[PDB]
Amino acid sequence: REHWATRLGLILAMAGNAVGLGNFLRFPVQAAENGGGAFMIPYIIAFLLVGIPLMWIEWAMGRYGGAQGHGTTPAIFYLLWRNRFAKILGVFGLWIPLVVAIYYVYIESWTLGFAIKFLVGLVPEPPTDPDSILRPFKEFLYSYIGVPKGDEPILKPSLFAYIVFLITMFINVSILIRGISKGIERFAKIAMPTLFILAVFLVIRVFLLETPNGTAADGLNFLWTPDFEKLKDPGVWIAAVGQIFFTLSLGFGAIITYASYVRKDQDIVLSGLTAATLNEKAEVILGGSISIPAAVAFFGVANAVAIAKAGAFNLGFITLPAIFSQTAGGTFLGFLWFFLLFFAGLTSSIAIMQPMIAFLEDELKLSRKHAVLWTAAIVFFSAHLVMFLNKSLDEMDFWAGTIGVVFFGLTELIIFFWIFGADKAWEEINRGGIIKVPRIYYYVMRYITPAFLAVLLVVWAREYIPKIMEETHWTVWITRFYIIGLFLFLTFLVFLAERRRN
Ligand SMILES: C[N+](C)(C)CCOP(=O)(O)O
Ligand code: MET
Ligand code: NA
Ligand code: NA
Repeated sequence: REHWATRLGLILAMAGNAVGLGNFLRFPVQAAENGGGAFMIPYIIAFLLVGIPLMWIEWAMGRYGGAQGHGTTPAIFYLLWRNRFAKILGVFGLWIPLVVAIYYVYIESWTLGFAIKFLVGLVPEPPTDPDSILRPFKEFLYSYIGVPKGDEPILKPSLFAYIVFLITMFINVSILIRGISKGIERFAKIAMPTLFILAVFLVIRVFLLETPNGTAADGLNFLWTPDFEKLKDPGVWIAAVGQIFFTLSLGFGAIITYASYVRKDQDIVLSGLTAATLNEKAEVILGGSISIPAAVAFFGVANAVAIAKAGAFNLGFITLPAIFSQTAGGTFLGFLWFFLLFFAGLTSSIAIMQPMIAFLEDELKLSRKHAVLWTAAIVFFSAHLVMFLNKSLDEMDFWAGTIGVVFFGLTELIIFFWIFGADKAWEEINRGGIIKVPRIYYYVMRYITPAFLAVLLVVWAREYIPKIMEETHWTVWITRFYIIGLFLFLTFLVFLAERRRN
């Protein structure tokens, strides 16, 4: 089996996995919609009772399976529990990262295209009216991704966006095709430091933004000022948990696959804790100090929150660059922003394609080159659905990146810490650890976490089940049909692997 060359490289690779578009895009939006500081408490708790324990659990399962030559859940679930249904459940550790990869890499290509155009200096040019400043950039983004005027099921992506998507796929492939230590690690050791530098620079520059309508400091206060009136709102807790899952790459099967390349005897405790901590730092300190403080700086708090609620991409791809355009050297600043976004996205995308690649390599005994090329082919092909079909992206992000990751987290936790046994699991987690997990967490993993997640899933199901059946748009039914197809495909591949074993 292939392994990480150094501990540093491992740390930065896992951190690259975690730290991504979820930090600089999803987080600011989630925190803004949820009332700033009010969102932070549930966010921190969710980080302690969910993110950390699941992170460790996934590192442990990953290394455990990796020792036996298995980097994916279909096999690992079977090692931990002997059943066919364990494999069928394991299929999600493929389906999820694939589905997410499909749209995620596309958004990444967006950030790349914007990076290029902002570098070369082709951007809308604003003239004191907010709408006259934002409109040009809204039109810019819409032209880029081909957004329809009314609500029209069909998207018309510009040739440039398509070509940039191809390029992005090529970059992902060129990194992935060189393997774990040479391709992923070597890139992480660069991209990560570059990312931190750019993020710090942007944070400072933004902090320097002050106008008659507000300041960045106001945004920081808004984000860090506690509000206890929202603690009774379940939605805030649900959003916090979702954000924790997404940002830490939990339930994506990615952490597990990365961990399967850690040597059996190496410590996953301190490495895991370090990766998670790095992610949280990149999220709350960096991600939260850029977009929101700038939006609040120019348009004030109320308007910043309104913009945040307007959409996820509205803040990152429209508002922020429109704000930058009003400052000296704002175009270059925008460029730095989108470049940061790009590296952050790439480091994650490689991570989510790696599970499929690893299933092909381990189970179907394919060479790395072939596995990577086929994974790339599948992702690229399926991506046309997200590119040309309006609302498809949201649907995939929902079923995979939202519900699926939680369901899968609960599933893996239940299999590892219950069926496989709690004591054996604990011993497996602490084994070889440079430091040991606090005893209390044993009771957190076995009782608190699974109960919390189960409750969450119950609420979610209760709310969504009625809504699902009545939905007007055909694009979402097409997307559902297709991703179900992907699930059948993956299940079939698992079947073939199983047969090959015999
Ligand atoms: C999960 N199941 C009970 C339907 C099938 C189990 O089959 P097997 O893994 O015991 O052979
Ligand atoms: C594409 S890997 C899962 C999401 C990633 N952790 C992020 O926040 O961007
Ligand atoms: Na990343
Ligand atoms: Na993250």
